[PDB]
Amino acid sequence: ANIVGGIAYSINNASLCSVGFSVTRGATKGFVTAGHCGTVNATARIGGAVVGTFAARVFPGNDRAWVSLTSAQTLLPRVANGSSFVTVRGSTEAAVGAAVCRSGSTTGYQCGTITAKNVTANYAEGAVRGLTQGNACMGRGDSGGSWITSAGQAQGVMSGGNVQSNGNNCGIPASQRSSLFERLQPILSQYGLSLVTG
Repeated sequence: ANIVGGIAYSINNASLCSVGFSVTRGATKGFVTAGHCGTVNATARIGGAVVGTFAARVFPGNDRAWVSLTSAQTLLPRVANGSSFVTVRGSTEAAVGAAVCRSGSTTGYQCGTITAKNVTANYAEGAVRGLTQGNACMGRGDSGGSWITSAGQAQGVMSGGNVQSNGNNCGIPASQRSSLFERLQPILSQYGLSLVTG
C-alpha cells in the first residue's frame, strides 16, 4: 500500500484510525499515529491487506504510537487533501495563532488555527497531558491523523476532542471546538524516527 497521511487503516480487523506520517527508523519503514489506536503487536491493515504491526505506543499519559511496516509498503512524504496532496517538508512547530490543517478518514481535510498548548484531555482511560489545541473540526475515526501547516510543516497526530452526538465537532462553531493533537517532535525523538519529506 502507499502510505499517505490521513488515510484509513484498521487495527486487528476492528477499530479504524488514520495514518499520521510516513517515517523511517534506519532501514525500517513505518508511520506514526495515536497511541490509543492500538496496542503493541496489533496488526494494521490498509485496503484489506496487512501492512505492519504496532511497534510501540504510549497511552494514556501521552498519546503516541508508531506502526512498523513491511518492506513492501511505499512511504510517501504526503498528506491527503481530497484527491490532492500536501507535501511534508519538515517538522517546524507552529506557534499559537498559526493556521493549521488536519487530515483524517472521517472528516477529511479540515483547517483552523492553533488556540492553545499544553492542554490536558481527560479520556475514559485516563489523563493525557501536553496536547496542542486547534479549532479545525474532527470526528471519530480521524484519530491518529496528520496535523500539518499548508506550508508542509508536520505538527502532530490527532488525539481527540469535544465530539458531539453526531460523532464530530463540525456542527458547532470554531469558537466552541477543542480539537487536540499530540506533538510530533517528542514522538520522533522517543522512537528515533525520521520524517519522510519532499
